[PDB]
Amino acid sequence: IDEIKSRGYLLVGLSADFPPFEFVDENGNIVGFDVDLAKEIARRLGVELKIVDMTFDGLIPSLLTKKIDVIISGMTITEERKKVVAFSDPYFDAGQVIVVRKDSDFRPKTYEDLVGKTVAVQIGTTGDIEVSKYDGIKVVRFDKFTDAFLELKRGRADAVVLDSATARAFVAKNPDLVISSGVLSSEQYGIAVRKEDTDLLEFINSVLRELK
Ligand SMILES: NC(=[NH2+])NCCC[C@H](N)C(=O)O
Repeated sequence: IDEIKSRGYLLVGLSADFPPFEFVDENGNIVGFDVDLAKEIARRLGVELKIVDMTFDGLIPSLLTKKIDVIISGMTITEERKKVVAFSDPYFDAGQVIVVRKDSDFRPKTYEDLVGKTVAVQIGTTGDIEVSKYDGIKVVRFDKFTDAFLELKRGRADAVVLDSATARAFVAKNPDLVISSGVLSSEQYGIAVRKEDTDLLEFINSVLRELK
């Protein structure tokens, strides 16, 4: 709080490849739900918003080393992450789905249908964590969902595992892709802050409570 207020700018870490929460528009702005949340936290602090964009798997370590104040980046509240960092009250529900090529005959519905397929994930996500739990799935890991889909679209992967909302976002803009599966997990995004910064966390929950 008072390091942020001193410096006049709240540093947000995210990965701008995840509509409709964080993505790059036609003008090269990071826009969408998570950015608006950030704007409304910064606005309430009287500081300005500095968006730091980086790969997803860079967020926790960035935050643990003070390069950022918060992670607002469609980040699922996991017990495993809850061990190193602290989370806000939940701000959105989502779950893993499987996106395939609408061409293909292949319509997986469960993770077991992906066994002996090549599956594209974003390193360090809950999709990555979860497909990695089934043997036989040949998991190929990408820094960016952009390149995970590119590769599906080429033919070099049989599917992409990611959150429901973003899947819908990516599918709306690639009519050669379809979501084959229903929702395969039950996740809730939170806003990640260091465990010491409890007066920041409480502020975020006050703002979060005030928006809803
Ligand atoms: N680039 C992103 N914003 N990815 C969101 C990650 C998806 C999921 N909520 C997770 O925490 O692993």
